[PDB]
Amino acid sequence: LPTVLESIVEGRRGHLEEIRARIAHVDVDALPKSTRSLFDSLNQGRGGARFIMECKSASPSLGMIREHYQPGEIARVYSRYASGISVLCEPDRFGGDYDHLATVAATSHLPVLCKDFIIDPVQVHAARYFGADAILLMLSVLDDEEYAALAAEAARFDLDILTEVIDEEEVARAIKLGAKIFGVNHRNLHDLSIDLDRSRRLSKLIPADAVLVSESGVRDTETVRQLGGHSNAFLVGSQLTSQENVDLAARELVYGPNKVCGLTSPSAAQTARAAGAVYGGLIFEEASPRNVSRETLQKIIAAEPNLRYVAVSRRTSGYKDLLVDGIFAVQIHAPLQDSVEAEKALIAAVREEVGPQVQVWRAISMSSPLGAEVAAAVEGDVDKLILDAHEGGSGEVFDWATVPAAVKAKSLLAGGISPDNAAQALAVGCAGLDINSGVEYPAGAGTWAGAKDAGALLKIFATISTFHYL
Amino acid sequence: NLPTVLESIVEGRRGHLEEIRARIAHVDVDALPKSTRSLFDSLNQGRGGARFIMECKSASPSLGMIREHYQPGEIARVYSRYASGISVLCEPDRFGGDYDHLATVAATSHLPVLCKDFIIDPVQVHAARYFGADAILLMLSVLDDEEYAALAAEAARFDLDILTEVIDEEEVARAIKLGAKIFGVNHRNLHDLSIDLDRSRRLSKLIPADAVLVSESGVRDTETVRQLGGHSNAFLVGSQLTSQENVDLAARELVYGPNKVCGLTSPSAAQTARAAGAVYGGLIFEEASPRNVSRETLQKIIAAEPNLRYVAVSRRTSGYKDLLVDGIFAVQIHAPLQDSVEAEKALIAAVREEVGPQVQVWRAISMSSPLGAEVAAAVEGDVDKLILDDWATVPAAVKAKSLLAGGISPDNAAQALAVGCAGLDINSGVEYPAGAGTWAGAKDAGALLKIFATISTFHYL
Ligand SMILES: O=C(O)c1ccccc1NC[C@@H](O)[C@H](O)[C@H](O)COP(=O)(O)O
Ligand SMILES: O=C(O)c1ccccc1NC[C@@H](O)[C@H](O)[C@H](O)COP(=O)(O)O
Ligand SMILES: O=C(O)c1ccccc1NC[C@@H](O)[C@H](O)[C@H](O)COP(=O)(O)O
Ligand SMILES: O=C(O)c1ccccc1NC[C@@H](O)[C@H](O)[C@H](O)COP(=O)(O)O
Repeated sequence: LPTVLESIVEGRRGHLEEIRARIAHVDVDALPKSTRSLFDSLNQGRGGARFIMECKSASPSLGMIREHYQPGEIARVYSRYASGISVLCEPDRFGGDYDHLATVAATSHLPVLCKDFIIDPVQVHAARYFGADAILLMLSVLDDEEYAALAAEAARFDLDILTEVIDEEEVARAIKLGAKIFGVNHRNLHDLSIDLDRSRRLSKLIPADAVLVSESGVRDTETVRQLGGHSNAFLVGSQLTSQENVDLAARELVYGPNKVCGLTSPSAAQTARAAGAVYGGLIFEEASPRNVSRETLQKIIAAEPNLRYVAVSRRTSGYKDLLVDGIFAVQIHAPLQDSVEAEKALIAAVREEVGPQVQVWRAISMSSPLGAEVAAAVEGDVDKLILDAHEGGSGEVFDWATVPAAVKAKSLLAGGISPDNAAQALAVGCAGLDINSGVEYPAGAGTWAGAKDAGALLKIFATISTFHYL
Repeated sequence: NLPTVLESIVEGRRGHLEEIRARIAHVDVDALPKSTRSLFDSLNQGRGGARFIMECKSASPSLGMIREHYQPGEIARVYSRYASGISVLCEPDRFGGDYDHLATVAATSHLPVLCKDFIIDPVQVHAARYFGADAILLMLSVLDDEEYAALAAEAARFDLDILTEVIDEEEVARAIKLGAKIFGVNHRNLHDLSIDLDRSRRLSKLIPADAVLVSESGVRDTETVRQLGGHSNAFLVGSQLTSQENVDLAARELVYGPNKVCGLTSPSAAQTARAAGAVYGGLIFEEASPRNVSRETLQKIIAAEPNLRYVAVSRRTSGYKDLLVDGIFAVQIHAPLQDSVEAEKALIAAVREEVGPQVQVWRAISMSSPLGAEVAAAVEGDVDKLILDDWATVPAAVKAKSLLAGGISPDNAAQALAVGCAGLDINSGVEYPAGAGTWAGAKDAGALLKIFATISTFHYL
């Protein structure tokens, strides 16, 4: 008969005596106040795309997420991308403890949120003693009087409150109680169903001036970009802590699966990764001004091993020879073949060569009117499509209305993408951008002409970081 | 005849100006965004505030190549835990720097970023802002009052803070008249490359009391920080950090000192100790101890937090070889004191031979047992560290090599630090007391935050 939330809360009630004993030696009235404002960190406008990233090793819906749990290493990664860090403090269902909260508080500069099922002042005291700047209070668990009493306890220590609402009645209660941060949970915490539409619905009732946090179930940038317009912030956990490389997962979520292609130096790769790129492209084609030797290629990979490197070529065979330690994919940039059946054989030959640990991408010239047709036909035979102008490195666009809706979730958009047209490129709705000459130094830059322009990399990724559909 | 090192650097940089002008010729300078991070506000936390500007520097005139495998993004991630600012060398010919390094750091870190360049032309100020700087260095050793004011006015167009570098009384007077808000006292003479660590104390008598004073260069250890801290808002530290393989461990060692959290019995305690600032973690191998750790628990703690140097602690006089697993940095001989000095030296020699030359050897001495003090001085040269359980005429030799132990707690930490040992050995004073139920004797994460906050800004008076 008990729901998941009722089980969790009754479990937490049974922890209160242990928590009281754990901090019985602490002088609660002398506790230092929090000096980090989660409100001011999240209060950057609807569309501001602030992330609260969550340290979570396990959950009722997923089970064990991250067995080898280093909250301090996760917090260091989160300190690059996030505007707040959420730490599960609940032990029986989430693998959490107050030691995780303290580890995160000492590791990060960000405001730290104790994510707990709070029903008693002792949990507020514990939160502050172990380093929290904010607590979660849930209107699904607390009546108005219990909420005010715990909110007043939080106010004693300058703890911000994330006020969790799941419906129209909780929104009206939160307004009456003077909530400043509304947390809309997409997850129904009784039956664990997800409704991503819940934040759009409740944003109609939540005050225009209030901070709105969209929590739970956000797995990809397309969701971020759909929800961005009515959200100050996202709370995101398992999409990050389920991946071996948390820093790559954060970039893939916040920015998307974007490639900075034509890398020819170690420092360009480090700049691309710092800025937020997931993929680095290395060109293996004699005719290209961006061509790299085996020597450069290994120097770039060693200097910045946190990109996924794509070996790009126009060849139709010999992809085997482009492979080294760190190559995540090959991008077949050959001209369009005679038939769909020859594209499918070209792809299966390369997949044979590179083996099953190495992805196979296909560039399609959409400058051709046959491009759209090959794209839909080969979509299921490749890991990614590049939808490109001419035959690569042109720095020119094609008609972006030419991209079929079918393939977008598998596609990087390519061809003259620059800081000036980035917003318009993101609006096409492909999973990612392929970025090359549009962030290069132009022809008048002297010996720097054609090298990656670190200032152009800062601008385009800042544009990407807050893009949402209008 | 031969130009000084500073003269060669400045003239080399004059020869790069054509390359820089072309590199940013496509940039609309008038429309550059302003910096929104204040180095001034970050550093303006009082004399003794111990704010660090940590420097990304891969090479110097004085040291040659410091860090060949250079990842400014990974170093900035480490620095973002400890620092109140990040300095990035942009000078390419002697310091291995580039504006890409500046941009990588600006994109990686939340902190105000300082372009560390020899600035002589407005193009360098424009480039600094475009590649993400929040602050620039202007050197009164390089610029006359007119050159400085033209460059400081360019800087003010973009909300760039200025680190005004001064080396003598003449330069501080000029800096006051020019309206400088941040005084960078270089301990290093850039003509003869000599270091005078006493120069920040001397120029602090002439620098306005309400002004930010940054003590730059030559700071290698926490004893120097604690000595200079009283007259400093901040320290700028580079090669002590970038010359070490593990920059996070070197940052902790410099900011907090070589402190140990002993008697670790859980993975979360070790993670908390490392996050708080600890360099060493102690693991006890004694069946008598409530802090005794199994083989299995030992390997869980090390794997959960591999960024502490682990110290195997035992009362045994032999059998130190079968305490060694991967991650064991040191052994701590916690045997009851032997009959004489010679039996102590011989106990230590025998432990050296068991663990071999890759494993440090530490000796715990009880300072009550009055032969204790004599043994300490006798064996100091034969151990890598002492653990000392007077303090008026305990030699400076013994102090520099010692962790002070004896119920160190959040309440007495400042008094312990005033003794002047290199480090603190912290155990029961950060444990939950007997009334904590199942938590009795585990490490109190809240006590670790408090004691390390006190260490972080301790200076001598
Ligand atoms: O996540 C669950 O399975 C669950 C179950 C019952 C009660 C609460 C739950 N979630 C806790 C909540 O803090 C979520 O972890 C965050 O909102 C992050 O959601 P995520 O991005 O991992 O889907
Ligand atoms: O860029 C090159 O020189 C080159 C040469 C041969 C094959 C592919 C090449 N380009 C890699 C390709 O993914 C490019 O990143 C895209 O075509 C976008 O280039 P852009 O038009 O932005 O300069
Ligand atoms: O450090 C040098 O060798 C040198 C030589 C000539 C001119 C300037 C120099 N130093 C640049 C200066 O920014 C220093 O790197 C910082 O003050 C950090 O000093 P450190 O802590 O590395 O001794
Ligand atoms: O702590 C123990 O139980 C133990 C047991 C056997 C041998 C040595 C032990 N202690 C480790 C030692 O490094 C201690 O940190 C110091 O002696 C200081 O202990 P304190 O008095 O601060 O608890």
